[PDB]
Amino acid sequence: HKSEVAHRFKDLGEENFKALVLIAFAQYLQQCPFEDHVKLVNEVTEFAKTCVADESAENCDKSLHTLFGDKLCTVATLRETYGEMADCCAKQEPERNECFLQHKDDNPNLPRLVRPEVDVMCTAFHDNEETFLKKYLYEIARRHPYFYAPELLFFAKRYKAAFTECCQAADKAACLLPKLDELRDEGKASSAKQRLKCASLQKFGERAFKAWAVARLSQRFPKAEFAEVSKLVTDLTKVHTECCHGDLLECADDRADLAKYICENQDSISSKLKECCEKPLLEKSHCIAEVENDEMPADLPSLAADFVESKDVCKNYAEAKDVFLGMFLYEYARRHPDYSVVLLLRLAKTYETTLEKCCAAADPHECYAKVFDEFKPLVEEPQNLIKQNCELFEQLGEYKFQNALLVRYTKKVPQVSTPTLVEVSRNLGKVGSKCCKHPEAKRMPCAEDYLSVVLNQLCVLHEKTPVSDRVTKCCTESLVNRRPCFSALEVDETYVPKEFNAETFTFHADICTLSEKERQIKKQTALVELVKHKPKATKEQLKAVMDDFAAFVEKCCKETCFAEEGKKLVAASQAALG
Ligand SMILES: CN(C)c1cccc2c(S(=O)(=O)NCCCCCCCCCCC(=O)O)cccc12
Ligand SMILES: CN(C)c1cccc2c(S(=O)(=O)NCCCCCCCCCCC(=O)O)cccc12
Ligand SMILES: CCCCCCCCCCCCCC(=O)O
Ligand SMILES: CCCCCCCCCCCCCC(=O)O
Ligand SMILES: CCCCCCCCCCCCCC(=O)O
Repeated sequence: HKSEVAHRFKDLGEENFKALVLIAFAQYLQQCPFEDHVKLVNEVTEFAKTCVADESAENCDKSLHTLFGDKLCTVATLRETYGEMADCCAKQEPERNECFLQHKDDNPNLPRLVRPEVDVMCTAFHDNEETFLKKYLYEIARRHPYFYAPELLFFAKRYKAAFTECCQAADKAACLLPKLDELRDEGKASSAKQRLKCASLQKFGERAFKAWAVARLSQRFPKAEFAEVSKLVTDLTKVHTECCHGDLLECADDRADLAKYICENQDSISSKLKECCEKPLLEKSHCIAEVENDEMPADLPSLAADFVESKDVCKNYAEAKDVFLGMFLYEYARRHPDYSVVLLLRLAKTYETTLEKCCAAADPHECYAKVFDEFKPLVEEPQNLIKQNCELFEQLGEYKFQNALLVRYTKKVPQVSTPTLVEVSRNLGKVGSKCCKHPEAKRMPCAEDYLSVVLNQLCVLHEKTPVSDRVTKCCTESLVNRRPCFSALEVDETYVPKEFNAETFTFHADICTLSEKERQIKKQTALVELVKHKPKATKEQLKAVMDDFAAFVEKCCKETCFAEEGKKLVAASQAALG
């Protein structure tokens, strides 16, 4: 294209472009003020408008990277503030940008963004929505460099959707909070998800990713033929590589390409994309990414024909082990959108293992005749965990369910820090709440997604804060071994009950009117340490100690009750629990 910025501006919109450029600059110039970026945006935007006005206007012809880099090198505070990031400015573009990528900082070290009071927000919103949206856009972008700009934008507009919606409702907070919390969550899952997706590719391997991808793709596009799914995973793996590589523009293009490829091939891919393809370049790939599984073809055959019965299972497998395995995965996944990808991978890894084993032996067919029976222990297992957990959760609610989880895991991994156990437990509960509402069919996918994110947040938090080798194990496990390993975490019977400490167990009227979250967190962190000091305590002895608390607390909110009515709880339980 003549002038890529003219182009971009025109095929994005003034708005989207201002937002993206902001996000873009916010993401490198993470220690720069809002107004400086706004200045740059304005400086970039207006310039772009000249490039639009006339695609031949000086500097319009320049690469979106060059402009961007130049624009980055126009920031005066650039050497003082970004130090060596500024040295990038001396490098010629190909290197200049790759140098700016290097100097993007994932854990950039910023104040936690503190959700202001609704009214404050709702008013700042109403007054200067544009500034509102961008100022926070700014904060989230610089906090999340690497976080894919357009998506951030989509959260942005969803944030706008939540403010426009809630800032004119009877109870603003009753409306917004849940919504900002939804967005807060999904913003984190999405950030956590990207974090992961890039780590995934590197540690677990391009293979593992392609496998994961094929399974996903095939569940999402059952009626797509394997050659098609594979095309998509080859390209998806590429776009993915580039988005991880971090460069927004390349990445964005790659995803645009793919999305266009996928829209000019909806018939070959999915019938559920009509919606996703009528959308603008911007929303395309992301809509696509999020698209739901297409209906699988009416009455498909077992995989027994191609993977057991076929004469040439072994020949086909050996002639291209990974294509075949992908075909298995394809055929298995397409048939099972109900399975979590990793499951499919476990099944495929399994069918790979026996093929490896069998195809060598005198009679493979005999040997691998019952390979699918090996698939049941693997399918049911995580299927059971859904039934079981969604049962547990339906008999307990999000909250007491987290508490269920908390004691389960604190018992499983007592060394893990308590805030961690509280969060992963809390998030776990949340994913329980989220995926259990889902029907049996969509449950496992759903879980796996949140799960791998929860697990990964847990796992990387556990990295260089390590406390349980068994976790480091479950963390340094295979993409597919990860969750099982965890689900294989027993109670740490070598665990020495952490020595008692009254302070963690003394609470105050603080508790009675803390936000219902803080309440839960303090209760759950309490419940945790409770298990940490008394690992060996039956669901009998705990519903005991907890039903105490519950009573002990509402039968208190003259608040020195906590120092005394507390004292009793502290010693009563201590003795009761052996
Ligand atoms: C590349 N990665 C990690 C992926 C992100 C989101 C969805 C993905 C799906 S899917 O079945 O859930 N979605 C349908 C195909 C998505 C094609 C649209 C491109 C969006 C992916 C961009 C995100 C990225 O490449 O990291 C299958 C395979 C990979 C996906
Ligand atoms: C030779 N090359 C480069 C290849 C050609 C064609 C397909 C290929 C696939 S694939 O995604 O299309 N096929 C699915 C991969 C099979 C993986 C099944 C086992 C699960 C992971 C293995 C064990 C582990 O590391 O967790 C993956 C990797 C390489 C492929
Ligand atoms: C500096 C001006 C250009 C800013 C554009 C960078 C972000 C690219 C937006 C195009 C969106 C790609 C499609 C997608 O979301 O997958
Ligand atoms: C406590 C977990 C969330 C509540 C119910 C769903 C989670 C259990 C499902 C485990 C399977 C997820 C990944 C996998 O396929 O192994
Ligand atoms: C060792 C004796 C001190 C008592 C330990 C208090 C920890 C109990 C946490 C409360 C769990 C939630 C119960 C509820 O839903 O109210």
